[PDB]
Amino acid sequence: NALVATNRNFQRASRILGLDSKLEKSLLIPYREIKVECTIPKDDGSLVSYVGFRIQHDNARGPMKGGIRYHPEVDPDEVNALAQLMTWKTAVVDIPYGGAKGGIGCNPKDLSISELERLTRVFTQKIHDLIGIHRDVPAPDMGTNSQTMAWILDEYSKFHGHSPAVVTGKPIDLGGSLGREAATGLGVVFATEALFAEYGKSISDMTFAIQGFGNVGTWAAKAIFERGGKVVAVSDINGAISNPNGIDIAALLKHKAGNGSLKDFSGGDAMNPNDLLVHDCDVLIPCALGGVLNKENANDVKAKFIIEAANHPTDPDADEILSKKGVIILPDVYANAGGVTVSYFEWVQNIQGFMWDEEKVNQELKRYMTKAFNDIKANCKTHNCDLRMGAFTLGLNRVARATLLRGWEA
Amino acid sequence: TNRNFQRASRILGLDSKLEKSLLIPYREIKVECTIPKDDGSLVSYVGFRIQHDNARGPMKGGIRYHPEVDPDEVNALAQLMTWKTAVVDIPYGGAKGGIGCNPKDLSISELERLTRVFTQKIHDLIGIHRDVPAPDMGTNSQTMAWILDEYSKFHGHSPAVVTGKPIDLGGSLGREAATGLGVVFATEALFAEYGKSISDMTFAIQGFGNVGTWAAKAIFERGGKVVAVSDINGAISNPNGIDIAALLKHKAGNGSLKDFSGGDAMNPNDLLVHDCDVLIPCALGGVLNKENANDVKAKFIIEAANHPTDPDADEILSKKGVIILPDVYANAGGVTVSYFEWVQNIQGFMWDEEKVNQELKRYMTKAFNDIKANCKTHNCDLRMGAFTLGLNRVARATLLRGWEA
Amino acid sequence: NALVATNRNFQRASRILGLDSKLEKSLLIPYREIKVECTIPKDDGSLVSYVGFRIQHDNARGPMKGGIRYHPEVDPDEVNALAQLMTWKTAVVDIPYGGAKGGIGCNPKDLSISELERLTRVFTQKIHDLIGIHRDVPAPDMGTNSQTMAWILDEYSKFHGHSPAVVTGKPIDLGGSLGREAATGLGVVFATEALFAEYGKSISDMTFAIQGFGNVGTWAAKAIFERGGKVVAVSDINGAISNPNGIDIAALLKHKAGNGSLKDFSGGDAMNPNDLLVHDCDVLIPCALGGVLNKENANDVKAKFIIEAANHPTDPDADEILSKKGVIILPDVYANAGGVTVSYFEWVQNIQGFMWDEEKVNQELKRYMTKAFNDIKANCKTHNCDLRMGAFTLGLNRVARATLLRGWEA
Amino acid sequence: AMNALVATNRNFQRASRILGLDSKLEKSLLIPYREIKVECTIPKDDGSLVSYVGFRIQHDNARGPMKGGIRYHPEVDPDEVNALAQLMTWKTAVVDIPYGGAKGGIGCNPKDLSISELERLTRVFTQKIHDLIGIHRDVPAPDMGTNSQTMAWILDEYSKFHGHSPAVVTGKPIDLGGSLGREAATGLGVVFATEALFAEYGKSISDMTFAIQGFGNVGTWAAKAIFERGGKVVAVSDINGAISNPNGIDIAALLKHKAGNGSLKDFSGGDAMNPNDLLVHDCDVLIPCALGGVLNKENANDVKAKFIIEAANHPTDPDADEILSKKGVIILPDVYANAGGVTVSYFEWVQNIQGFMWDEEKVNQELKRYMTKAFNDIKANCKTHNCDLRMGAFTLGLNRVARATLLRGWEA
Ligand SMILES: NC(=O)c1ccc[n+]([C@@H]2O[C@H](COP(=O)([O-])OP(=O)(O)OC[C@H]3O[C@@H](n4cnc5c(N)ncnc54)[C@H](O)[C@@H]3O)[C@@H](O)[C@H]2O)c1
Ligand SMILES: NC(=O)c1ccc[n+]([C@@H]2O[C@H](COP(=O)([O-])OP(=O)(O)OC[C@H]3O[C@@H](n4cnc5c(N)ncnc54)[C@H](O)[C@@H]3O)[C@@H](O)[C@H]2O)c1
Ligand SMILES: NC(=O)c1ccc[n+]([C@@H]2O[C@H](COP(=O)([O-])OP(=O)(O)OC[C@H]3O[C@@H](n4cnc5c(N)ncnc54)[C@H](O)[C@@H]3O)[C@@H](O)[C@H]2O)c1
Ligand SMILES: NC(=O)c1ccc[n+]([C@@H]2O[C@H](COP(=O)([O-])OP(=O)(O)OC[C@H]3O[C@@H](n4cnc5c(N)ncnc54)[C@H](O)[C@@H]3O)[C@@H](O)[C@H]2O)c1
Ligand SMILES: O=C(O)c1cccc(C(=O)O)n1
Ligand code: NA
Ligand code: NA
Ligand code: NA
Ligand code: NA
Ligand code: NA
Ligand code: NA
Repeated sequence: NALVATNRNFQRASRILGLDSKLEKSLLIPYREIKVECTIPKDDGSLVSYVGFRIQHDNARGPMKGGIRYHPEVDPDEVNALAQLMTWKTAVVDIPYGGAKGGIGCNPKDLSISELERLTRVFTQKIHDLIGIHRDVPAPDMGTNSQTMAWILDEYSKFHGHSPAVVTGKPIDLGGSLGREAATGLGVVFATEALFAEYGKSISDMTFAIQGFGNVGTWAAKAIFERGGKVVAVSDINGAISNPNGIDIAALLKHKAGNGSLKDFSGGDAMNPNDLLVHDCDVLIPCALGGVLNKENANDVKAKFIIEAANHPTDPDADEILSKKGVIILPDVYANAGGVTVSYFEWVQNIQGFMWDEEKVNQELKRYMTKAFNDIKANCKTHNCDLRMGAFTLGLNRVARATLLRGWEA
Repeated sequence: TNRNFQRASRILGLDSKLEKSLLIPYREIKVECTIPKDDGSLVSYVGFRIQHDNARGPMKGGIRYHPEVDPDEVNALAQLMTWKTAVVDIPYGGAKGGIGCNPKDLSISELERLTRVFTQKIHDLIGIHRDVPAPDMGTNSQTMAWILDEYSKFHGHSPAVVTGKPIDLGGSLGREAATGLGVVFATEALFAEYGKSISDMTFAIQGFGNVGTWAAKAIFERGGKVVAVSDINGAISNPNGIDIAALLKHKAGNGSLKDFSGGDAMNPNDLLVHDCDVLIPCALGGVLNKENANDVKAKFIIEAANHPTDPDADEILSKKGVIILPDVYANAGGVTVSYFEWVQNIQGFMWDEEKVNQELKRYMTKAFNDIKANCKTHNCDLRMGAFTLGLNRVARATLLRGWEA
Repeated sequence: NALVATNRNFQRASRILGLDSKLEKSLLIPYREIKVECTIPKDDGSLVSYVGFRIQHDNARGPMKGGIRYHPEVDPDEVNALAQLMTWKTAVVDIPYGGAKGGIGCNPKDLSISELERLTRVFTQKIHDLIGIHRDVPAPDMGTNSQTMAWILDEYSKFHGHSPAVVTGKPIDLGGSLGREAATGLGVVFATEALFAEYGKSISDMTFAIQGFGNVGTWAAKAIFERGGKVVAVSDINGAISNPNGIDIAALLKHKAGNGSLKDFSGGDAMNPNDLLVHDCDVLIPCALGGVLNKENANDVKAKFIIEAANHPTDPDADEILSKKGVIILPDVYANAGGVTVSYFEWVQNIQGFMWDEEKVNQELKRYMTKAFNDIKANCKTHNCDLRMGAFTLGLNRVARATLLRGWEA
Repeated sequence: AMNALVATNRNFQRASRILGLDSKLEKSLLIPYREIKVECTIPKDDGSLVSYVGFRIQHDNARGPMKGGIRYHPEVDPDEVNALAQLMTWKTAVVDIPYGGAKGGIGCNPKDLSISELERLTRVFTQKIHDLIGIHRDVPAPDMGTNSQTMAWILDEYSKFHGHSPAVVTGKPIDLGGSLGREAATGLGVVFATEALFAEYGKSISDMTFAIQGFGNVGTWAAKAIFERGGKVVAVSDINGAISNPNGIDIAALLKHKAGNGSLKDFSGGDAMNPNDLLVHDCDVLIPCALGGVLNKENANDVKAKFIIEAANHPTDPDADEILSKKGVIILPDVYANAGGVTVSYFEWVQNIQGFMWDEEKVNQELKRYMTKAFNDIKANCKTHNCDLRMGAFTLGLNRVARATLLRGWEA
């Protein structure tokens, strides 16, 4: 479905732009695909052999960027589609990168921490010439973390010198940026703020229902709460909580960190999490799974705004139903781009040799998200299209323009 | 097919974990190759390189410009080059690459631009001591000149980066004849073990192209009797020996084989089953199948073509009494002389053709001796002696390099 | 000494932290030691041969950094201690460097300016592949100066292109930073302000005695005076002056620029310099020699605060005595760090391709000095220790953390 | 014993005075081009950390890329590595191969480390010096405590940083571009050099009895080559014990015993002897093949051999030289007699650079050619300066380095 949704959005946007068929063919072909043998000794000395890989989709706008997944199931169509989508997404928010996606076909549950280190270092040895601060910047993904990136940094720097900017998502001690925890949820709020200004409204005039309460939902709920927004309902995997007068989100957060489930929180009524998406509210924010809005519940959605924080929460069936009802849907490719934008800031700070304080990180995040919204809005006017297509046409057109300007002669 | 590797793996008793590593390629690469056509419209192709193993040296192998690309065939071919270089003890591993395109669709200016863009996209992955490409289906010495010229912009003047070059740009002498002459060097060595010489024998030769012409020529000069030669149009037969010098002369005059008066035209389907001591398939593979294997008058088959001998015949032959010099060794004269080209280039100083053929004879002779010894150690036929030898050298090189990071 | 002080502080700090002994062993082994032949023709054509050297102690937190000494008496134990100290010091103030120290065993008085240039250039030819903008960044030291740095820059750049960030201490015209002359004395005053903020106090109306009146003391006294502080005593090697109402420091500096003697200044009374450290004041700032506070005068100190600007002005006996008297000692490794901090800023400005104005240098210096004090203070609470151990444990732990995150597999 | 660098510098001073070298040129030639000490920290097999310091001393490169081995031995320290690196500079000039001198090592006991720990240590050391070595820069090789397997690991790790580079190290396995003849080269060169010396007396290896200290790469192949030429090897020692037979030890049987993990003291074809008595054994020829400084003022007067062939580097210190000279003992110096190894290393490097290997007949033919030329040059130098063999070789090599240094010049 990453392939499904990305191909649907690409093909719609290509038709709106009237992209030349042969240019389109080139844009769908990855710059480079790499597979390398990664063999290490286990702690007891016996050999294990894996295949590492990196799909480098496009670099017309700058170095490639994307996660390293340590996971046993590798679908090449999915890896390829997510690298492509990162190319479009970086273009939507105007950060100077293209897309890439990589990983190792392994199960890290079966590897000791020393084996995981050796594996990471060997993988880095096999691809050091194909990545680089100005070439391809890896990041964490499923099965990898900031410790993984520290090992890439350390091994890479043997081949090319000290190079903090070669990976993002590093530990603070090795050049990681401040503000990364909050970046995605705070970015969702920044985007929502720019959207509501088009109506001369602000966060404080609105009620909100939030599906999911993890990294994205907690910080979004917090940033909404601090700006006057009333969060009337919140769900997660195990329950849901409701209050028409707004939930005290600071109290809810502290009830969470104390290991208290949503349903048995005092400042609200327990509700059925299956009712959250059709809950009475102005604004619905899916922050959990994709595919949650479809033909079966779209007609019962009450919000007038849907802020797509999760990946692909709205099926096309529901997209069309919801637009007809006049529902305004801020698309995922834009709305959840706070995380990737701050990872750009990490790279900048490393390149600059000089880290930013958190206030500057968040001022630049606000500036980037607001400008992207204005650019999306201007594209909707140009093409008389919805926000989702305003975004994809914006990102696709920037990649096409950069590609056409670079040209093709040898 | 993995049959030969699997057979040899079990003779050697290769460790399962080592075997798994040896089958995973070092690196597989695919790159976009987009060029403007002569009319400025774009065309996009995918170039690729499978770099199987470099335990024993830089990788080596052809670049195919051909539309049908099957990744499993490309991988098998890169792997076979790793074993084959090890059989004749030249310091390379195996690779194979290409561009999925039909060169007949492209002008020569378009093919040059495509070759140069491909080189631009892989220049950091190849190199004199990393991976050395060569011609293959759809490419030739002009293709290699373009790669050399473009690669040298990135890394300086680097003649050794490709083989099969034009002579004017560092190509070696002796390349035409290398494979067919190497076939005759290999069989001279084989027959030595039984106290016989080329002159002592009669030869039937299937095919009369780059391999067949040179093989028959070199046999004729060593006193062998060539009594039957096949090709596509016709065939000729003379049971006391064809005058090859004249048979070639007659080919230079667009002359067909049947029209050769120095013998009697025969049915080309009646060559593999012609009466002779030695049969040398030099045209197609899969010519010796189960049914037609019984109808074989020769006691020696020198495998010049690739896989001329179906695996059915391998069982039979041995029963019928036939000694099979296997293709992986017997036709390796061509790859051996491509190593010599590389050597001459990095030495900055070309050899004369006498030296090329001296070294070719030395390399083929030692490889046969190394193969025969292995056969005694493991007590196997010539095909497995060779495959065990090549696999074992790659395994040994890999084990000596080690596994720690 | 400077070797025994560093050893004693490293040792005490390592035991507060509980550093594993194998980790400690690694940390005290330098990354790399270099000795190179440096042979030049003298102006008359005859040869002279010297040994140049560079100890590169640690790079877990970033490129190495440190001075180049042209001096005949080379003690390897001292050079090594000074490289290690720089590793701890840069960590105390969160600058992204490790420590190094180098030099040439020569006497610059014996050498003409053209001989010194050729020697500098040959030394650069012999070590250029071992240093670098992201590898090891030299600086002036005893027997060298900004002109020496210009020659290193010029010769290095023949091998690597224009590389202004490869050395600090450069001439302004070749990328040197503004603000370097005031940096250490101003940094002392920023550090003092951060300390007194913890008591709800500002410098104004507090009284200061200052031992030494050179680069550090003059700028410290000026920065104090401009902030309303009362500088009631100043001494140097030739005399001392006092005024209980506060010396007009502007006038005193004007007097000293006319080569006037401290004891002769008209806006005060001559005093015996031996009575400075025991003068009646709120704040004592040793800005001259080390070891000036020992067991046989520590009991007669009357200040409540000591701001260590000189290297090791307080021996361990005095430390002991003054703690038991209730005296608060801001330690040298932190308090005089403004000079090393501004040399970091020079490197930043060079990397960024754009020099800062002086207001910006001083704003970032105040930010770095304040944040470092806040981190030290917090460390004192964590480990229940004094400011000196709070600073050393802070720097040593940052190096250890970075080393452990980087890991040990090859 | 005497400090190895004090000893070697004394020999350097004496040779400089024979040559009348300019004082400022002498001072420059003494000082090494580059000395490097690096931290080498690895996890052990159980995961715990151990830290060593590694050394690469690059003494002089006027005559070409620098050259010398890597020693893994507990006594490796800066003085020992500096002494060895300087001797490499003189020795490469003696045989006139286009190299300068370097040496490296790690203070460790390989006996105490597993094979995977030795591979990790070797790989980390290579990570720490890869930027200092190179085909045309500095070319290592195996010394005490290392072998061709160690070199394979250096080759493999180095090639990650600079691409496949067979000629970056010599002493490689044959499977990875090593030269036929290299493993046997130092022992065979010792025999070529000894035959040249004994011929000046009309004598042959078969006229002599031999005692050998050390039974590693040098001692084994030296014993084998002597044995195959009819020499009577009457005593052999190593670190664990020693064996003696006045009628001559069957060296082929001793090597088979060694191959089977047997100890010298247990070999049935001889009598166990105290290794501490090897150097004063009654023999015609003493060949030290182990550590340096082992002939000193404390035992030199008790040497009974009439010839000493220095297969080890710097086994005889200057005090012992004087004592032995007054006893009428002739010493074939390390800088000539043991140069077969670095000479065949040169051939290995040449073969790698040429991408085309030689057969063993050619290797050994060129080795004998180089050793013959050098002995004749040494003889001439002894006559010119009326000096002993050590100074004949030392001044030969020192003079060649000086000439090359003067040609290259001093401006920046
Ligand atoms: N594309 C991007 O760059 C990007 C960035 C960040 C997050 N996201 C998307 O945001 C979503 C959440 O990410 P996250 O980091 O917050 O995850 P997380 O794991 O931190 O939190 C997920 C939350 O969703 C809840 N949840 C899971 N299944 C649920 C269900 N069926 N009903 C209700 N609640 C459910 C969990 O209990 C938890 O509260 C995902 O779609 C993720 O892919 C996208
Ligand atoms: N593995 C290697 O490195 C290697 C090297 C060189 C050649 N070869 C093999 O050698 C064989 C021939 O190569 P070549 O260079 O001589 O080819 P070529 O194209 O120069 O000539 C091939 C000849 O085969 C003959 N021929 C073709 N179809 C025939 C048919 N149906 N019946 C009888 N004869 C027929 C004709 O004489 C034709 O000219 C092929 O199998 C090739 O793969 C292998
Ligand atoms: N570690 C660092 O990064 C760093 C940075 C700068 C300075 N420092 C320390 O600060 C000290 C002072 O530095 P500076 O640059 O101002 O030196 P400076 O040479 O500019 O001035 C030294 C001053 O001390 C006075 N003085 C010397 N001996 C004296 C004595 N016995 N009694 C009284 N006054 C005496 C001199 O007359 C002069 O006023 C340095 O020596 C060093 O200890 C440390
Ligand atoms: N390997 C070469 O090519 C080469 C070349 C020229 C010179 N050398 C010199 O030869 C000497 C030996 O080198 P190697 O390669 O044979 O080393 P190795 O590690 O292969 O063997 C050294 C031998 O010395 C023995 N030994 C160690 N300490 C001893 C002691 N105290 N008493 C007696 N025996 C002892 C060991 O047990 C072993 O038998 C060294 O001086 C070395 O520098 C080596
Ligand atoms: O091949 C070499 O470089 C080498 C190796 C070990 C010792 C020596 C030596 O001491 O000459 N030279
Ligand atoms: Na593309
Ligand atoms: Na283990
Ligand atoms: Na493999
Ligand atoms: Na260290
Ligand atoms: Na002059
Ligand atoms: Na020197």
